[PDB]
Formats: sequence, C-alpha cells, structure tokens
Amino acid sequence: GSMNPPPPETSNPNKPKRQTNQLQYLLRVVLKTLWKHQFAWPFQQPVDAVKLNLPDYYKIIKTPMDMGTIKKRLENNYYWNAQECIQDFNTMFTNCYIYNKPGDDIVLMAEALEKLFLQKINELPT
Ligand SMILES: C[C@@H]1CN(S(C)(=O)=O)CCN1Cc1cc2c(=O)n(C)cc(-c3nc(Cl)cn3CC3CCOCC3)c2o1
Repeated sequence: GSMNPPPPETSNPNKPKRQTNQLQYLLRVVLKTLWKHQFAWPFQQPVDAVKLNLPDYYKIIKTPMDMGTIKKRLENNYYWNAQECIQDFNTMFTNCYIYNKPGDDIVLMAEALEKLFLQKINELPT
C-alpha cells in the first residue's frame, strides 16, 4: 500500500439502470458546469497524497471524495438517488475546508466551485 486509499467505487454492476430528472440535472447541469470552471482541476481526481507529500491528508479526511469520482458515478448510473450525489459534492467541499488553511488558494478555489454548486442546487427541479 501507500498513503493513498484505493479510489471510491464508481460502478454498481448489480443495480438497475434508472435515471431521474434530478440525476439528469446533477450530471448535465451541476457536474458539467463545475467541471469546466477554471478552478476545477484540483477537484477532478482524488487527492494524490503520495505525489503531493501530504502524509496527514487521509488521516484527517474520513471519506475521500472528488469530482472525477462523482462524474464517473453519474456516467455509470452508480447513484440510486440524487441525494447520494449531493452528499458526495458536500463531502468533497467539507474535506477541503477542514484540511486546508483558510487563506489558501485551494480554499478560494473550493469556494468559487461551492457557490456555483449551491446556486445550481437552489434550482434543482422537483
Ligand atoms: C499543495 C497544496 C498547496 N496549497 S495552496 C498554498 O493553497 O496552493 C495548500 C494545500 N496543498 C496540499 C493540497 C490540498 C489539496 C486539496 O484539498 N485538493 C482538493 C487538491 C489539491 C491538489 N490537487 C492537485 Cl492535482 C493539485 N493540488 C494543489 C492545488 C493547490 C492550489 O492551487 C491549485 C493546486 C490539494 O493539495
């Protein structure tokens, strides 16, 4: 092993494939808008604690999450419901805010993405 955990699962081979209009919105509106933002890149994959030499990251973070994982989960129809996906986004942001120093560039980047996320979730269809 290494400092890095195995990445979260991204497919569920034993569930039915079922869309919902909220899951469609989460992929086509929410994820796609965040993914293309200029500050998305540090959130597009799991934190590589080995490469970045962050021995405490996965000691502090209990539930790793990132937008690459979320994207794959949505594209693979991993989620049974939209609330599971919203929870993953929230976990990603929480991880960033509880680990990092408040003034740091990475927290400014997270905040820009989070504002966008929360605005799109305010417009989540019924
Ligand atoms: C190496 C960084 C340096 N930054 S800083 C001073 O803000 O530039 C402090 C954090 N530290 C560890 C860390 C944490 C972290 C993270 O939560 N997340 C979510 C991501 C990263 C991360 N993933 C990649 Cl890929 C690069 N980085 C570092 C960021 C940093 C901001 O500028 C964009 C690149 C990540 O790294």
